[PDB]
Amino acid sequence: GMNKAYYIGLMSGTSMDGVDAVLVDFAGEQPQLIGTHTETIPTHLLKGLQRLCLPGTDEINRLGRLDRSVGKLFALAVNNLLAKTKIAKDEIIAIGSHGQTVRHMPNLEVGFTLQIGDPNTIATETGIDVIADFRRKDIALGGQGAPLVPAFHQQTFAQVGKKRVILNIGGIANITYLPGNSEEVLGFDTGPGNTLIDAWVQQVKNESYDKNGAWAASGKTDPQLLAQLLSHPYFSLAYPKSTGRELFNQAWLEQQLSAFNQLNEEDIQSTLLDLTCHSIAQDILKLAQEGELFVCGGGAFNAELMQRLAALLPGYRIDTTSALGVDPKWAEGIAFAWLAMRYQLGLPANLPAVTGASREAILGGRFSAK
Ligand SMILES: [Cl-]
Ligand SMILES: [Cl-]
Ligand SMILES: [Cl-]
Repeated sequence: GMNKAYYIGLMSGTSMDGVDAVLVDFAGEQPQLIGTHTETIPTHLLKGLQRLCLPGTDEINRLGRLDRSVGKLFALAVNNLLAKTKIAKDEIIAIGSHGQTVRHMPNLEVGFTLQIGDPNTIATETGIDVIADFRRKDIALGGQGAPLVPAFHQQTFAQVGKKRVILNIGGIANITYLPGNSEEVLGFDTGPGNTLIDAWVQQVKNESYDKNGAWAASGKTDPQLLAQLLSHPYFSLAYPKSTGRELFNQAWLEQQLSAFNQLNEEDIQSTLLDLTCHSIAQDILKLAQEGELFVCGGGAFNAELMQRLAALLPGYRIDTTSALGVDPKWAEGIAFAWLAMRYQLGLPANLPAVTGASREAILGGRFSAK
């Protein structure tokens, strides 16, 4: 557009909430969010994606097929975003697509990360160039491949004179530390965000999530369970660190609970919420005892989580990223649009102090719509 610099960002989280699609203008000083869209993952594709953890079921062939399917769903998400915003595909510079994570294993001897959602398919079915596959360059340089939001967070949320934490509560929670001086930006996965509280409410209540943490609020934390969960070696690891689904998952949880079979389900729920809150708070208080905390992702909307976090961080002012003018629901999609913009402009996006990569590098691959 006319002094517009339109990018699309596409993110499909590990929690299966859908493909989030954002149309962002980066021509100005702050990102301007133009339009948003969530594309529902159809249940046949949801089941396929779940099967990728079922051994002896032709998982590689299934991966290749679903990579195509996810690509088609990401393109549909783009096209539905264009139908609601009514901006021509030709006005879009590039799509920044995270894809959908299937494996994240940065700490194997030979480290790797695996996102599907074929960027050739997205480019073909949208008519817009695609920048995708952002994590693998960071891994190639010895990094965790994650989090990648911190450089975006520094540019968008940092305030000279203020120590800020940006906390994204997805399946896994990650913090960005923005010290508010010459000092380096930090960031890492603290541990579980919503992944375990979601798994437990799905198991017991067959709801997809615990709305506003109200079920957690009805229960009482078991201190023995909490202490045991918090003793996982992951929480004692130094940053840079990230984790996917290999540590905090249903199988792990079920084995953790195999002495607490007679606990009330709502007490387990409360305890799992506290695992998230306490692991996050502990990490934040190691960076600074006082500051400003800005929350984004699904957990920003959980009022029980937010007040528990408030009680744990009395020296913090606590808000969602809304206070900094960025919708908590859309923050992560915007970051991926920003990642495409960085590529477009030939600029690096990872940070060595964040991921452990040996240097800042240009992230992603470009797939032509032509
Ligand atoms: Cl399938
Ligand atoms: Cl086709
Ligand atoms: Cl990230």
